[PDB]
Amino acid sequence: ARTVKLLLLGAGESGKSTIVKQMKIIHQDGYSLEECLEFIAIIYGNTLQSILAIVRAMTTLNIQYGDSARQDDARKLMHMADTIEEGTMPKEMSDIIQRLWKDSGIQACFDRASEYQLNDSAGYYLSDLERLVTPGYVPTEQDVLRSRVKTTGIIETQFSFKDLNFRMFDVGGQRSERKKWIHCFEGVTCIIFIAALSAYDMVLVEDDEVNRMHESLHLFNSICNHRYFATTSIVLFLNKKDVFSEKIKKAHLSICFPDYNGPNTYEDAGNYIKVQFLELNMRRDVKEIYSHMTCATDTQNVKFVFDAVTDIII
Ligand SMILES: Nc1nc2c(ncn2[C@@H]2O[C@H](COP(=O)(O)OP(=O)(O)O)[C@@H](O)[C@H]2O)c(=O)[nH]1
Ligand SMILES: [Mg+2]
Repeated sequence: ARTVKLLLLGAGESGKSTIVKQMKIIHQDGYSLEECLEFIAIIYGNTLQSILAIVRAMTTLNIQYGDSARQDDARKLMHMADTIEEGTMPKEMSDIIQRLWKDSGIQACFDRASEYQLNDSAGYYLSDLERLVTPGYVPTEQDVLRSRVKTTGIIETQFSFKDLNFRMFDVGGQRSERKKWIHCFEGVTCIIFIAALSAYDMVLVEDDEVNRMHESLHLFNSICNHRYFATTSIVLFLNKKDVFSEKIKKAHLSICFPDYNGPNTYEDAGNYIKVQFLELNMRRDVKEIYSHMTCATDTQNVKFVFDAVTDIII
């Protein structure tokens, strides 16, 4: 059969690894019991880092607890975080986290997550902590999809679909991904560029002067117009449409694009962002780039979108 080398490109946290997990669920055979048990430590670490970030932001943003009794809980939490074996979640810690999560001050801070770059799965895990710490708990595929682990190795995802043999690789532009650049850009059949729609109101951890969507736009410009990819199929995934639909109700898109004069609705603000990316294609009138609004954690959405990508490839 024909071999298809497909690259998933995009800024950190855009959704590359999530699409890779979806390929395993959709085109391979999901996760076995033992593979799900693997994710418990990762999920606990993810959960602890999420609450610690919200707690530190209480100080940074100067928000006070709805209940002063929480201040001691926060202190004990920080202390335990330095004491527990990494990846564990003892009863005392989970009890403290649940009390903090319920606090109105903590919730006011959670609502201001954009201001401190909180990972998107924070609310997912934290609002369902009791299920995660029940003796007998086995991560569901959605739990696994929502997780984030630091993978230093090169992971090739191979699967057959529509009589094509896919060899898929997820690659970032950050320096730690350099070993992948030695060969990842050779003989690429298709590039799926992923950009988080919800990145529009966020700045970088280091450069508070640099907007994340602008960084993604900058990378797309570099890739899209590179001579290596003049005839490569390129598809744009405007990811995190679910987070975006909520964000759009509170932060105006003009925060990112001063020229934006629209009503800030999911559809119009979404199309405006799509245009900002697609207009960068200087090969546009010659080489067309399709785009899809995606929710990488939604298996049905990813299944449909990847099917369209495959028909494009064919
Ligand atoms: N709500 C929501 N979360 C998402 C979506 N796509 C990815 N995530 C989560 O966002 C985080 C960053 O995604 P990840 O795939 O690790 O990004 P990467 O650095 O590009 O590989 C993970 O915790 C994902 O579960 C999405 O469409 N919606
Ligand atoms: Mg990743």
